[PDB]
Amino acid sequence: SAYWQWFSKFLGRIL
Repeated sequence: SAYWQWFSKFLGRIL
C-alpha cells in the first residue's frame, strides 16, 4: 500500500 512517485525512496518503498 504505497504511492509511487518516480524516485528513489518515493517509489515502491515509499510510505
